[PDB]
Amino acid sequence: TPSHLSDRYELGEILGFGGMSEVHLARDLRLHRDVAVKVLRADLARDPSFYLRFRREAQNAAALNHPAIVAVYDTGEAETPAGPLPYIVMEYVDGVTLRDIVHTEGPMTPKRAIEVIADACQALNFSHQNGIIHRDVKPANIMISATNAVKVMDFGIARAIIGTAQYLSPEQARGDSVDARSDVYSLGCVLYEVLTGEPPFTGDSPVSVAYQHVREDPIPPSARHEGLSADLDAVVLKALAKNPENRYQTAAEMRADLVRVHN
Ligand SMILES: CCn1c(-c2nonc2N)nc2c(C#CC(C)(C)O)ncc(OC[C@H]3CCCNC3)c21
Ligand SMILES: [Mg+2]
Repeated sequence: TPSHLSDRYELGEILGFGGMSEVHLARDLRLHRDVAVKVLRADLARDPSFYLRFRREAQNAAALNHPAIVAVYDTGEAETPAGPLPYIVMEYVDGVTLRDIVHTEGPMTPKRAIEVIADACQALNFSHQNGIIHRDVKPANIMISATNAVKVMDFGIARAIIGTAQYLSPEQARGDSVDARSDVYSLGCVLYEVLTGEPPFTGDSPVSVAYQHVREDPIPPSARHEGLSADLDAVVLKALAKNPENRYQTAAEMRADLVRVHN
């Protein structure tokens, strides 16, 4: 992790990190603008099993051009003493995730949660229309900028044409085929959690959470948290239907129903 990548992007403070990658705030010295740079860890940057996933993340994200989807600007490899260092240059979102918001400020107001999630539906529907399934819809992958613009990010496991158990769908868990309606389900879990302050199913173990996704129906949000209408309950519970046929068939359908509740 040198000071500059290709004598172009001067890395700044770290914004976040996971098991395989990290994300820095950086400065594009040619264009004189702030960008975010996602870097593949050198600790295990040799394994082509990762190298392909990282390159494929950059391509899937770059295939999408949408205001609610973090934009990819560039990509390459930085020459380092340890070897080649892959990196993705992308739009910098000066904001916080829904995970941070719920953890520090508790559930959102119904009016706001509907607007944020309705914007996320648009991003996902656009992705689905272009043949890319996110697979990792969760509160940590949706951002709200200082502009209050919603930004979906982290395509790291997106499929063209696993995630956290509390947000997996009955089909995404257990390896079955996943389609747009699987992202809808995950988005329903996100909506459930920004409204009530907790996801629909918690458990001491992953198999405990997975089992509930398949067999147990969710507690209606209005029962978990006050100030929640019965019309919002229906939207959330339809997104959390067990059978894909009963869910919203597209993220756009889910958004249309959220607008009805708002208005
Ligand atoms: C660190 C936050 N963060 C950001 C940005 N933060 O400000 N501007 C950003 N852009 N982008 C990502 C991506 C990505 C991607 C593409 C679109 C190229 O696929 N993946 C992951 C990120 O955090 C990881 C989260 C995950 C959970 C805990 N650590 C923080 C990102
Ligand atoms: Mg993430």
